[PDB]
Amino acid sequence: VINYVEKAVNKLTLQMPYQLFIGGEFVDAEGSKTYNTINPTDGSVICQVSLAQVSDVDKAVAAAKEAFENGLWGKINARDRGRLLYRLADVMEQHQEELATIEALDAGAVYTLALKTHVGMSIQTFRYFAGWCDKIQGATIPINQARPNRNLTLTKKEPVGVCGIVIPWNYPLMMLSWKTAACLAAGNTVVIKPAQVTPLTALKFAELTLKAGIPKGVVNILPGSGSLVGQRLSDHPDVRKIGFTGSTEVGKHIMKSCALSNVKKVSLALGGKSPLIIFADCDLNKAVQMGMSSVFFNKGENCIAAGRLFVEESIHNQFVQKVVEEVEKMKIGNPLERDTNHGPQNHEAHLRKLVEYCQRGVKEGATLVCGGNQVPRPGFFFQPTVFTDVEDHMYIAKEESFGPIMIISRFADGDVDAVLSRANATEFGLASGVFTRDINKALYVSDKLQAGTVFINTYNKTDVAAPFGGFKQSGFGKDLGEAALNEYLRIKTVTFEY
Amino acid sequence: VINYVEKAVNKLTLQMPYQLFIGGEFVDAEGSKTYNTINPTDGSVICQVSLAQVSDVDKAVAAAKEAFENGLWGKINARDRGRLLYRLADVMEQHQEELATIEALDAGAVYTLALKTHVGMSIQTFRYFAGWCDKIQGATIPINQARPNRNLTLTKKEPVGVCGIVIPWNYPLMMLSWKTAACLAAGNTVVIKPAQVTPLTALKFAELTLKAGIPKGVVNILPGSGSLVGQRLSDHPDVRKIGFTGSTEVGKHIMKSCALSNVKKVSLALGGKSPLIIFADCDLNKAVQMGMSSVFFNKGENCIAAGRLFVEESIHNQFVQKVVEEVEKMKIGNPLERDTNHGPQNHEAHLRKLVEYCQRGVKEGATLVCGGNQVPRPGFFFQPTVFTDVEDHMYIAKEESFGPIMIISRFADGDVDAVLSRANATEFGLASGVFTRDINKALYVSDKLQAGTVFINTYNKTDVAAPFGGFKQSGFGKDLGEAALNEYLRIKTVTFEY
Amino acid sequence: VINYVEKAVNKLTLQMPYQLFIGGEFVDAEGSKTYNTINPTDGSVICQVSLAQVSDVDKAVAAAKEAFENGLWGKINARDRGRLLYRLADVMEQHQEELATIEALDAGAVYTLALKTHVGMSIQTFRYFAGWCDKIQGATIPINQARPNRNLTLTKKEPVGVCGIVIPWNYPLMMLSWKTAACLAAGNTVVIKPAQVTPLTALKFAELTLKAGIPKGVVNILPGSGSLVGQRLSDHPDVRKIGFTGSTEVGKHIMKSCALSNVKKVSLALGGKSPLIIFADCDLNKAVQMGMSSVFFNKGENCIAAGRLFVEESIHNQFVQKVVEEVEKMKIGNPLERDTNHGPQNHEAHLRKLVEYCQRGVKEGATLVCGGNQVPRPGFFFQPTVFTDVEDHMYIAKEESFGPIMIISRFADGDVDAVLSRANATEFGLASGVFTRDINKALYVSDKLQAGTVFINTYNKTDVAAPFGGFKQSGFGKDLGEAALNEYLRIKTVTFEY
Amino acid sequence: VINYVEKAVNKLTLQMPYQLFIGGEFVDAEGSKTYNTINPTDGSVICQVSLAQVSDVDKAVAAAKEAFENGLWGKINARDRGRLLYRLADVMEQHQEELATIEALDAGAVYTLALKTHVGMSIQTFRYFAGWCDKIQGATIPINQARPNRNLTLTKKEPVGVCGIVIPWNYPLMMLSWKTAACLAAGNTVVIKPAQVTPLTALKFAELTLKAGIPKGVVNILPGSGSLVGQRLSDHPDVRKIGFTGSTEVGKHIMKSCALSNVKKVSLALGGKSPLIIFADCDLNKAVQMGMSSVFFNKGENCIAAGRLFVEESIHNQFVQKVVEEVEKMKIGNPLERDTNHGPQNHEAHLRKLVEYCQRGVKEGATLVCGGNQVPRPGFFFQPTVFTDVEDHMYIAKEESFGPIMIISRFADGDVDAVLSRANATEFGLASGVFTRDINKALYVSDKLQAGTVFINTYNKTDVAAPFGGFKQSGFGKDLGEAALNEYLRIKTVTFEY
Ligand SMILES: NC(=O)c1ccc[n+]([C@@H]2O[C@H](COP(=O)([O-])OP(=O)(O)OC[C@H]3O[C@@H](n4cnc5c(N)ncnc54)[C@H](OP(=O)(O)O)[C@@H]3O)[C@@H](O)[C@H]2O)c1
Repeated sequence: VINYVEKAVNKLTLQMPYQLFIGGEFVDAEGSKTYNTINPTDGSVICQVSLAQVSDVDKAVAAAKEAFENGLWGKINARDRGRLLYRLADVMEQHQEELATIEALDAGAVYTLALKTHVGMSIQTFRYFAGWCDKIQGATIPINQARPNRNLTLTKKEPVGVCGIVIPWNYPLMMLSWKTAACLAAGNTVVIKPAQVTPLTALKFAELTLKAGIPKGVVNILPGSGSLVGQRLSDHPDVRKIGFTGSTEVGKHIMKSCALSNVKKVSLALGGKSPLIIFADCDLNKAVQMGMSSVFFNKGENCIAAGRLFVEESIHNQFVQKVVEEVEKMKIGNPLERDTNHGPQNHEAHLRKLVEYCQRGVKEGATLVCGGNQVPRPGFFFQPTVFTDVEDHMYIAKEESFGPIMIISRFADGDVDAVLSRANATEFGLASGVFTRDINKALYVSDKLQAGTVFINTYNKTDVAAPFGGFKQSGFGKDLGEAALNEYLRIKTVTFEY
Repeated sequence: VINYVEKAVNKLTLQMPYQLFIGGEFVDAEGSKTYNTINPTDGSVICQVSLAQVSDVDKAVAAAKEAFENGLWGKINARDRGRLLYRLADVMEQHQEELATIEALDAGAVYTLALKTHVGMSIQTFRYFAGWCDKIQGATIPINQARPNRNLTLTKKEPVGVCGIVIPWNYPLMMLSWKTAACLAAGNTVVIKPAQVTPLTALKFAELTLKAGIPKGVVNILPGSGSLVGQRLSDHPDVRKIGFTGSTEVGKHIMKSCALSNVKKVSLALGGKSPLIIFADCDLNKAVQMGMSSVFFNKGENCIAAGRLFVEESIHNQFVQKVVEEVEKMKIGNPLERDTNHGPQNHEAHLRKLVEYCQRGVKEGATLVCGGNQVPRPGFFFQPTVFTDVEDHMYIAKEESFGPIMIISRFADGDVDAVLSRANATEFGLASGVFTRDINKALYVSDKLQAGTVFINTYNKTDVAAPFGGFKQSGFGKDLGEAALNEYLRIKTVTFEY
Repeated sequence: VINYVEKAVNKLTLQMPYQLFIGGEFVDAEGSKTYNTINPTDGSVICQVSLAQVSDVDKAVAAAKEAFENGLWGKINARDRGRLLYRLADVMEQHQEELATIEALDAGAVYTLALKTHVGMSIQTFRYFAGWCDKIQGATIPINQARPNRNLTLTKKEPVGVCGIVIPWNYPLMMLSWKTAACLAAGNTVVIKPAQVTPLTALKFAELTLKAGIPKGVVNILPGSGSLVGQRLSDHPDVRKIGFTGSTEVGKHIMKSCALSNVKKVSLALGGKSPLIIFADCDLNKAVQMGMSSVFFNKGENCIAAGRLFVEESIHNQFVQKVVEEVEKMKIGNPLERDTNHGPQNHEAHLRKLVEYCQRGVKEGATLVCGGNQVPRPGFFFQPTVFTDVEDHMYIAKEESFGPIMIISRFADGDVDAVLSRANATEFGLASGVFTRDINKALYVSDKLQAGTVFINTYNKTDVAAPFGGFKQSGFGKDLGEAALNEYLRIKTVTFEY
Repeated sequence: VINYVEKAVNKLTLQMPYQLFIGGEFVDAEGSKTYNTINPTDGSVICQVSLAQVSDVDKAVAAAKEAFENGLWGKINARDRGRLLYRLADVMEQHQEELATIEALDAGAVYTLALKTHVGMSIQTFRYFAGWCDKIQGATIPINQARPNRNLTLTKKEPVGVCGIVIPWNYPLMMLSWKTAACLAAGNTVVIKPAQVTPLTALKFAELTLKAGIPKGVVNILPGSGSLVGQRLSDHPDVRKIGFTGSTEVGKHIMKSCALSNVKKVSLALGGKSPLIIFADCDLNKAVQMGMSSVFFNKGENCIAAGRLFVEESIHNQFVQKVVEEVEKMKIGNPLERDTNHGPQNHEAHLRKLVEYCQRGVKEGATLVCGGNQVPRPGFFFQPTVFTDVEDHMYIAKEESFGPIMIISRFADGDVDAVLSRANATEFGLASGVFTRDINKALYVSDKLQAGTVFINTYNKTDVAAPFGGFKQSGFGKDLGEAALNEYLRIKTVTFEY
């Protein structure tokens, strides 16, 4: 029997595994080491969670290797691999309320949003990639013939093997799902390291793989520290690919580690400072609604969040007035209250960074219009914040807050190339957006923006079929869409003479 | 007017540029520094070549950046970019004898081979990729609609920008062409670092880009050292991708440097220890001819060379006997002489390694059947070598010679999985081959071999349309074929709401 | 509430609808006209089925048009269309025993085969194409730019609209599923005409679309005659595409009718006379098993059945002896009995044709080795038959039997091109096969065979992912695979200047 | 030595073949039959041209069949087929002034336009498709495995064989080139029937195939009548595919003939009545320029010409005034004169139809604003024409003029869905257009338009890389782009068990 932490909450009795998941079983870490996971709504300890050690990483990688090389997963038809992944999505759907509640408790995700996005999109991801399994195809190629003989050349798409995936804490289940679905659909096996601060939905997910009948060792989950677990995964001689999502600085380190061990493949989904350009010829009330969402969605803990808004001079003051009006209407509180719009920040150290970020913004001369502070109440709540009079040289015009902080600059009426230059003057390149009713401006701006995703007259519109990844120091490689599969496949060329 | 080293040779008058090529002009390096390039047929100095410095790398990158951002290359139609690359191929064709002669002098490539392969395949590479320019396409994707509104999602394929490419010395022009053609077809601009020991066809190529009308700064060429030029390219904040071909150990360093600077993209085409499995049921005389070619082609300086031959017990002794007869018929000599079929090794340091390699082979207990030594004559000639009684634990069963050394092991009659296990017991995974008349065996073996390319009843059958790249510590990414374009493109997702 | 014909059989209760299915309801035909459907196991009447009239065709097309233009099917996300088709496959699976039993009663399909193939592959088909819905993608194309302006060109894949599909009787549910799954996945609506002699699984399928929640009018089913119902579908001005499977002569008429009405798109999956070439170097015992399967599978009522076997002279006599021995072992009888492996022919007129076919074979001088007659028991059973000494000019060498009749010719030892000529001497080109252990022969023969499918060392190996269709007078267009979708999609090119 | 009609015009000496082109030679038709080709600028006879008979069609098809089955074209590498097609494009470019002059004499094409489009796009078409030859690729497919055995399934793309193509007279060389280039790139051989009235560029093209070294019999050209030559091509037992461009009514007959003979594949590029919707929020002066182009380009002999303009009420009168001002500036004259804007109609019978068309427009009650008449000068010139107050029930609202007649209707301010319904109320669906600055309207309207091509803020923007084809009674199949290749290829599925 699996040991659970039991909790009666949100009309449910949650049953939460808290141990490492290796080779299809929940097990204590070496020396039974544990750590505390903290509820951000009140700062209380949810439970103790196993703290993976090096020997545990080695056990997990060994179980993944055996599952890949000798287990059922490497033998079944691609179509049957698809069936299992569809079934996993069904099991996740059957537990969707429980998963969303766990995400509310562990990450501070507003429950209504967690149902639809954190969990709903996770389900869509497994279903989408389940469909790809038997539709991954190689080629036959019309090469030059070695006359008087003949040649046939074909390519085969094959799995890469044992993969390690390292996940951040902002959407714990969803970020896990994005990478894991594509990885498994391609026929690989995996060791997953969730962010230390948010292990619980990953562990519940591990249990669901058992209910779905995923063969033992195909999925292994190791809560613990990046500097220990993530490091060993990146160094391991039997891991052939790392999928990493997190900060640019840690990304650099991970890629270095892959290089120095066995030149394992790596994908890097790193930070952003994404610009949103709002022209005077946009629908203004819609621009305010979408502009607010671009910043405040999931309490700003959103890698594609608009980190600068450029607003055309003639509409700037009305835009800011409408924003302040809307911001005052936002309900801050417990993620389980059904009218909550704004939940708490994910953990204490992040809240403190946001406090300092805003002090720095004021110190360097930006205008704090509203917010800027921790909300006085238990837990780790931060006020929705608006800065104006932001200039291009400022720290807050360059650095990603990863919090609910709207950072506004004017641009001159009738200018286009000049605002584009400013929007592109970052080493990041993850996302961007443009609001305008003018088809010509919309198309030109989307061409010129140096970012992996461009939203036109919307924001935060990701989709499991639409590839997602950054340019420049936001990294490389895609999650989602057909393109995600390529990170997890290798191509073998086979050439016959006959 | 360009400064040339003039040489009357092979019934031609060679005109060889010898300077750095930056922003469409031939220039001396900082401080007029130079180094000598050596003719491997007699060990003499061909000429002095400019020795690129750090300031020269920065100039080249700046010229590439300007050509990309502001020059004609970034403005013209993809179709017209194609026309220029085709014209480049035509200019190379018009200079084919001259290019093949330069490759004979600089790399010791046998002239008849250089004409057909080194140069002939380079021409095919530019023509093939010229065809791809206006056929690189993105997608429109059926995402979920934000009802009552509608959504359109498309992807755009865009160039990555300024690329650095670092090339080895075994097929100087061909290896340059593989990477450069795909890079340029994708709309990028490039800084190329040829191997220090083989700069001359690259510099002549640079002049041919002028004749073809390639805009200034699109192609820049920096002869010099890897530890200086290559390092600065991998470190440079304006370079966005490195394409690297060379040793696994240098590959590890390159990738690390990419990580620590600006997480530039990297492709790695590294070493191999490729197995060739010869079954008793093959066509024996053909297996001898193709087995010969798998080792001795281009004096063994061939990344896909068979590094181990596994021969079935019942035909082993007859195979070895027939190989020896054919080895004895090989004419060793000056690459410009028409009856030469074995030219000299590329440079002195490589010759020294081959000598040491065979010393270690004999020391550890392998049977040296013939060769193993430098040929007594001027230059850097190495006697075609055959080892038998090679056991799996031996150094020469594990390490890549990159020379004309056939390394033969036996396997028991009727065994298949046992010989596959041995063939796959390497950290490399570049190429492999199987000779057999049995359809079932050929298909099963090609499935089970852990290599990026599998040859069936042939060897060394590369084609510009067929992708080429390794698994495991042989690296990642493809040269050739449609797949090669992906390394040099980025995908932007554009999502509208309307 | 739906009216059923109820029957207790095969350890279940069959509930069979027997009326037309139009706009989501079961309804009598005009004038309450009906016809009898006949059980081929005993010659008895299963039940009366509604006989669709021209006015019923018009009602069905109108319901399909309305469902497409104004109903939910034309409004929902592609992903949600996928969900509904996956639910339909689930519902089919829940009713798999019932469906397979109906197929045994209506078509004479051996129940164990029907469960695995007739029904099992139908379920796979819906699941395969359900996965395609949100993976059907258009392109973005790098066209020449009208400088100083810019251009964006994309393609959109759109449904064709109302489709008519006309099905033969050999695999009633399976043939329906092949076409219907691809058609619906592409977002079309459909009017289906099952063969008059086999309406029952189509009508049960109709009921299952209600259980799955497929919107009204998306699927319409019209049992009746081709000369009436099929004709009107091909003539109808609101039908935009016809998918036809059947004889070559009816296909000609269908295509003509499409031309003369509104140039509706058409696919034709027509007859075949498929050659199987068996070389002396094959595995003989396996060649007998697979050779028998190529002819006798599904009592020979199989469009891809091998219609001629060419057997190398040196193994001919031993092959024929072994076939005769295995034929004697076949259990002919009631398709619901578990030991049965040869069921009755589909209907009486077909049995009569087979009797006449074999009489003609004997008259023209072929050696009847075994079979040739009706089996002396109730229903329409025909003996598994073997002819030898078949010459190229013979009627039975040219005409498709569509029954369990093995038609054997010799070819000289060592001939390859000579037998290929004879194998290709037909205006048909549906399938073909070759048995040999020789890799060079297999690859060469598969190149040279003029047929849409070539099996190598197997036969009857169809798969929902592998496209299926003929060449020459076997028609054009594919069922199955990604390729099938193109028959049911139209491409809209959209070009912007900005 | 080829017989020519020599003519000194346009500062060149034209050398025009005038005979049938069969199996690499120019030959007289049976009984030395001829007909006159007429210059539309003055009505004079240019020369006598061979008049192909049935026996001549049989000779051409035989030559094409021999070239495909036994000639060099079926033996060479795909890459070398590409080389020949690129050489063909080069030869066409070397003769571009001569070809453009012939097109001016034969078709009345304004010379400056013929250089850029009639000939310029023809050259681009051959270069584009030349690049496809070695990039046409099949697939490897992950089918279910027949355990304990394994399966490999691949597809091969193969040529269809002998094709017949039937061309109209509006862009004689360009229409020939569209179809011929894709057909030959796919590896087929061809018999071409140019429109009887415009045979000369086709015959000159034939001679250029000799200069380019295209093997004899690969291209055969038969000037003559459709009811004889075209009919026999559609009926021929050795022809496997017909590519037809022309009227809907002849298309119907063509498809019927394909049906009744050997179910040869057919593509149909038929008529159009393409709508152009102009919103009040467009750029008006640009809308006038592009609106005029949409009608008057190539004297209106343009299958995608806007056959109706719907103009928003508030801008209608100003739009009409501006069009009138600009029409008065058009220079009507000899197509060889550099100042000519508007050349003569293609032939006399077509001119007479246009006169009758405009009489009927006035009779039925539309307002004739300008033009409507034959210009008073020699040859077959027609005045650029503008109708307003066109109602939906009028003949000129339904029928394709195929001449320079702008047919304008109003729609109410704000009335998007209503104008769409009117624009879609046709059985044609070839092209369409929308002018608006509003991104929402542009995207919504392009979704809703029932046409194969939608232009947004432009018109007549075709490109060799963008597929072109209609919906509904405008036919099916694409010319141009990757999609065109599928009409000229067949897919063979090869499935191994091992
Ligand atoms: N290539 C493939 O995928 C494939 C698969 C299965 C079978 N087949 C071929 O099908 C043939 C066996 O079936 P069959 O001989 O019974 O075929 P068939 O006579 O051509 O009938 C096929 C269907 O067409 C209908 N039909 C007849 N006349 C029509 C008309 N004028 N307009 C529209 N529809 C009309 C028939 O209706 P009724 O019910 O009234 O007869 C039946 O539903 C064999 O040659 C076999 O190879 C091919």
